[PDB]
Amino acid sequence: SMLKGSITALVTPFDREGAFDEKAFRAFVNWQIEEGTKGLVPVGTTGETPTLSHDEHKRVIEVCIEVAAGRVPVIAGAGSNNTVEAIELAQHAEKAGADAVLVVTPYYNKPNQRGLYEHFSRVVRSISIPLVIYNIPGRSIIDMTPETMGALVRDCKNIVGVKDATGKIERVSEQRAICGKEFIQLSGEDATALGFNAHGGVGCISVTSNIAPRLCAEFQEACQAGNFAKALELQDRLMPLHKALFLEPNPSGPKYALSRLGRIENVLRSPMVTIEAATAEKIDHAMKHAGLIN
Amino acid sequence: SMLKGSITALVTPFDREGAFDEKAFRAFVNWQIEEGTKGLVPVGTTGETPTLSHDEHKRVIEVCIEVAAGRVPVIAGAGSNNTVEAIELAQHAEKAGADAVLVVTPYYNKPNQRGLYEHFSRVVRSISIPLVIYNIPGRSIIDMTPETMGALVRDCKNIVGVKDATGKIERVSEQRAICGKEFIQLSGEDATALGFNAHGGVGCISVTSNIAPRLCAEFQEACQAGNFAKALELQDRLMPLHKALFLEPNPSGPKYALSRLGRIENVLRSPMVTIEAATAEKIDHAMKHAGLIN
Amino acid sequence: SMLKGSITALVTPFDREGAFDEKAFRAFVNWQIEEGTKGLVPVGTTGETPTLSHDEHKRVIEVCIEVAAGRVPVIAGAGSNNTVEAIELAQHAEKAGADAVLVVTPYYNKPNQRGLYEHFSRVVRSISIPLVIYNIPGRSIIDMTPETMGALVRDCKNIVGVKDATGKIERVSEQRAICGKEFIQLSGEDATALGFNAHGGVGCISVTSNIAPRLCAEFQEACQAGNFAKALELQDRLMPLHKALFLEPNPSGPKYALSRLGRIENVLRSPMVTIEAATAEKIDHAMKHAGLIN
Amino acid sequence: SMLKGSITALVTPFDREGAFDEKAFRAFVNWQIEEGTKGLVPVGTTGETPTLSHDEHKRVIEVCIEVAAGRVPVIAGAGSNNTVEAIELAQHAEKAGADAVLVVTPYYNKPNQRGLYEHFSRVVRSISIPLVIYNIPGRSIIDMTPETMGALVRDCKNIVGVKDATGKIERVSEQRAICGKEFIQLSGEDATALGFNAHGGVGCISVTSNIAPRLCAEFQEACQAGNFAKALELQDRLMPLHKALFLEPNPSGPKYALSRLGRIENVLRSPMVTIEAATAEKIDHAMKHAGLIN
Repeated sequence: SMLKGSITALVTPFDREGAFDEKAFRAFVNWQIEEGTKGLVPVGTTGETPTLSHDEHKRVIEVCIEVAAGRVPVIAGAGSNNTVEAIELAQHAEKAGADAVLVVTPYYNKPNQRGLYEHFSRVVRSISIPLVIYNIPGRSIIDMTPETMGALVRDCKNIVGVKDATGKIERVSEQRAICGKEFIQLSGEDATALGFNAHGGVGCISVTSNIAPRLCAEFQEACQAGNFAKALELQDRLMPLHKALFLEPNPSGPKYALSRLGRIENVLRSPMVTIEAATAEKIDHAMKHAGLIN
Repeated sequence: SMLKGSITALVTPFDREGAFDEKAFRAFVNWQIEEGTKGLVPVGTTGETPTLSHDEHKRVIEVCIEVAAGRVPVIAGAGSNNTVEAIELAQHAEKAGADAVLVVTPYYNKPNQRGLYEHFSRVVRSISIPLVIYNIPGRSIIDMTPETMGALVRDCKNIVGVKDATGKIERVSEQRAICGKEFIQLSGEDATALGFNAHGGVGCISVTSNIAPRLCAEFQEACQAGNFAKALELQDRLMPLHKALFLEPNPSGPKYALSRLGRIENVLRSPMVTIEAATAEKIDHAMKHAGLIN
Repeated sequence: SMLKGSITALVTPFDREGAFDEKAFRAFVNWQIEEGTKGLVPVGTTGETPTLSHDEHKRVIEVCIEVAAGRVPVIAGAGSNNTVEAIELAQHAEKAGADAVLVVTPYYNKPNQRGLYEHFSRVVRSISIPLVIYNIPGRSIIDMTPETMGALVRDCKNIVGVKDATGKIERVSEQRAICGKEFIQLSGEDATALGFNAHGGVGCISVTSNIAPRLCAEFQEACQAGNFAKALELQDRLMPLHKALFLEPNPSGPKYALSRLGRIENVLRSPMVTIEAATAEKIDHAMKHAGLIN
Repeated sequence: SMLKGSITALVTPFDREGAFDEKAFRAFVNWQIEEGTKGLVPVGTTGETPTLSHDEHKRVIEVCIEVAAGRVPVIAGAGSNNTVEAIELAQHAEKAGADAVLVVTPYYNKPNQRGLYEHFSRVVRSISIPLVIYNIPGRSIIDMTPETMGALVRDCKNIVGVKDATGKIERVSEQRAICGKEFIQLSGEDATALGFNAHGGVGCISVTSNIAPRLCAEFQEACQAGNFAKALELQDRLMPLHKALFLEPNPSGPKYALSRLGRIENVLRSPMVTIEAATAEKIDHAMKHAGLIN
C-alpha cells in the first residue's frame, strides 16, 4: 500500500526547559523525509506520549502532518488502555488529517483475547482510515494471538496491518497464513527487521531511523527489492547502533544520539532520564561504525 | 500505624449503561466497614482507574472519603506513568481529604531505577500525607529493587510503606532489612498474604476482601495477633476463592462475585469484559466453600 | 513420617586434587547431626551429582548412611531424566540402606504432565521406601502442577511429600488442598522457608544449613512449634547469608563458606567454579552477622 | 567445514519392545541422504540421548557413520553437564569417525560464563575435530553470551560454529560481529530458520527435516542461493508442520509423523510419551498441506 519501508517512530524534542521544541521538530521531520524515510509515526512509544499534555499530543500530530505536506504517510499514535479514550484519539488523528492510526494493545489492565477483539473492533469502527495493531508484550504484557488478529482482519475492513514488536519471528509466518499475504506486517524491533522481512514483512516502524534515516531507508529498500545480500551488509553497519540505542530505556538512547548530531536538546520527561556517560560512549562508537560521525 | 490488616482494593461499580453506580458504591463501602475492613483503596488496579474519566476519578475518591467518615483510612490510588500527572493526582487526593496515597511504578514507559527514584521523590515531596509505593512488575514490567526502595525511604520521610505485588516473598525480608522494621509492608497478592505476613507484612491491599471482607479481616487479625494456626485454617477456607477470582482478568471475577451477592451489576468497561459461565460456576463453588452463599 | 524440620542438601567435598574428600565429608555429616540437622540428602543439587562418577555417586550415599548410623533419616538423591536410570538409582539407594529417596522432575528433555506421572509412578513402584518429589522449574524448566502431584500421591502409597523449589508459596496452599494436610511439604528455597511453613510446610531441604546447621535447626523448630515471632528474629539473622550464598551459582557460595569454617577445601568440578573475591567478602560479612565467625 | 544447509537432528527409532530399531534407522538415514539432507546429528535432543544406555549411544553414532559412508558429514551429539563426561563423549565420537561434535551448554547445574568458557575450552582441547556450540536456554536455562562465544572462538581454533536455539535472531548479527563472518551459524529452531539465514545463518540443525527432508533441503538451498522469495514460498508450505510437530514435547510429534510415513514405530522412552490422538490429527493435516501424504 503506502505503508512500506522505513517508517520513523519520531522522538518528541523538548527545549532546555522541557517544553515542546516545535522548531527542532519541524527541521527534524523535514530532514527525515529528505533522507528517504517512507512514513512518520508521531506520539508513539518513542515520542514519550505518556508525558505529553492533551494539547501537546494534538500539536505534535498537527505539526507532523503540516511538515509532511502529503509527501509521506503519517500514521498517528492513538493508543490507550481505555477503549473510549482510544476512539477519541483515533477520531482526532483522522480529523487532523492522519493517513492511518497505530493503536497499541491496552497496557497495565491486561485484557483477555475477547477484550482485545472488542477494543480493536470498536476503535476501527469509530473511524474511516486504516488502523495498524501494535502488539508489544514487552510493554503491555498481554499478547494478541494470530487467531485474535485473524478474527479482526476477517471482521473489520480497515484493520490493514500490525506493528509486530513480539520479537518472535515465527509470528510473521502465522500472521501471513491467518491474516493473508496482503496483511501489512511492519517490524516493531530494529535488530530483527531483516529476518522479519524474510518471513514476509514489508517494513519497520523504527527507532534507529531517527538517527540513520538514510541507511535505514536503503536497508528497507534492499529488503523490499529482494536484495538480502545488500540488506545483510547494511545490518553489519547498523547492528552496533541497533544495540547501543537500547542499552538504556527508549527513548533516552535515541535522544542522546540525535543531540550528538546537533538536531535536538538531550532532554526527557520523568520518569524517563538522560543516559549515563558509558552508554553515550557506546552510542558514539556505534555512530562512527555506521559512518554518521567522523 | 493505621495502615494494618485487610485493606480493600475497591471495585468501581457501573450501572446497566456503564455509568458510575454511586448508589451501589455508597452501600458497598459502608458494608465493607461494617464487616471489619481496616482501610479502603479507591481507584486502584481493581477499581478500573484506566476507564474512569478525570471527573469520575475525583468522584469515586470524594464518595469513598464521605462514606468512610474517618472510621477507617482512605488510601487513594494516585498512579500515573507521567510524574507531573501523578503529582497532580496525589495533591488532589490530599486536598479531597485522603489519609494517604497509593502510587504505582510507572507502567508502559519502563523507566530505570534512577527514573523510579525521581518519580517517587518528586511525587512524595509535592504532598504532606503518607505515600505507599505500589510495586507490580506483573502490570508495569519494571521492578523497584529493595535498594532503590531503601534510597527513597532513607531520603523521603513520608514514604511509609509498599503494596508489594511481586509475588516474591523473599522481597519482604529484603525490604525489611533495607527499608527497616517500621517500613509498612502490605501484600499486593491475596494467595500469598499469609507467608507475606510471616516474613514481616502487617496486612494486604486485597481483592478477595471485596467479596469476603469479614473472613479477610479475621485472617489478617489472626496474622497480626501471631495466631498463624488460625490464619492457616482461614487460608484453607479462602484459597479456592483467591484462585477462582483470578481465573479471568481482574476485576471481571470480583465484579461477577459481588453481583452474585446482589451488591452490584456485573458490568465492566472495555477492554475489561464479563467472565464466561464456566468461570462464574467456579467462583460460585469457591463462595460456597467459604460459606458466603448456599 | 520423620521428614520434618531442617534437612541439609549436603555439599560433596573435593580435595586439592579434585577427588572425593571422604574424610572431610564424614566429619561434616557428623557435625551436621551434632548441630541438630533433622535429615540428610546426599548427592542432590548442592552435592554436584552431575560431576560424580557412578562409583563416587554410590560412595557418597554409603558414607552418608554409615556416619548417620540411624540417628537421622538419609533421603538419598536418586534423580535422572531417564526413568530406567532413576529406577536403578532408587533401588541401589534402598539396598544401601537409605530411609527415602529424593527424585527430581526430569531436566533437559521437558516431558508433559503424563510423562511426569509415568516417571514418578514407575520409580516409586520399583522400591519399598518413601519417595519425595523434587519440583524445581528453575533447573528442569517443566513444572509438576498441583493436579499432577495430587494424582501421584492419590495413586502411589510411597509418594509421601515434595521438595517444593517453585518459589511460588501459593503452591503450598494448592498442594495442601489437593494432596491433603498430611502430605509432607518441604521448602526447596532457604529465603522463603518461613512463609512456606506458614502455608503448611513442615521443613526445608536446605543449602544454608550446610553452613549454619544449628541456627537453621532452631528456625525450623520455631516454625514447627508455631513460634513464627522467634522464626522471624532468626530470619533477620539468616537472610543476609541466604542471599550472599546465592550471589554466584550453587554450590560455589556454600563451598567457599564451609572452607572459611575450615571444614572443606574450596574446590568444585567444571563446569562449576570457585567464587570471586568480592562474593567471598559478602559471604564472610553474612557469616559474621549470623555469629558463625568472629 | 562445509557444515551448510538442512542438517537432520535424527530421531532414534525404538521397536515395539523399546529396543534400538537398527533396521528402521539404517533405512531412515539412507532415505534422508537420498532426499538431499546435507548432514546428520545422531544422539542429539531429538534422538532421546537421555534415555540411551552408554552402549546404545555408541551404537547409534557407529551405525549413523557406517550408513553415511562419507556421503554427508556426521556431527555426533556429545553433550554433558559434566566437563569430564563431555571430553570422553567427544573423544569417543572422533575415534568412531565423526566429522565434528555438537556440544550443548551444561543443563540442570546452571554454570556462569567462566564455567561455560572452561567447559568448552577443555572439551575442544581434548579433540582434533571441529566443535559446534549448542546454545539452548530453553533446555539448559543459562545462555552463552555472544561475548563468551567470541572469547572461545578467539582462544580455541576448532570451535567453528553454533547451533543457535535462542530463537533471538539478533544473536545471529551479534555472533557474526564478534565471532566473524566465517563462524558457522546453524538455526536451532525450524520455525525461524528463514530469518536466521537472512541475518547470516548458513543452515539449520532441523527437527522438521526428519519428516520432510526434501522440502527442508530445498528451503535451505533456496536461502544459501539467495532466493528468499522461493524460501518464503517453502516457509508457507512447511510452517503448519513446523508448528504441529511441537504442540507436544519433542520428539513425540516427529516420531508420530515418521510412523505415519510407515518408516518407524511410534515408540518413546519414559519420561517422553506418544502424542494424543488430537495432536496426531493436527500433524496429519499439516502433512497433507505440505503434500507428504494424501
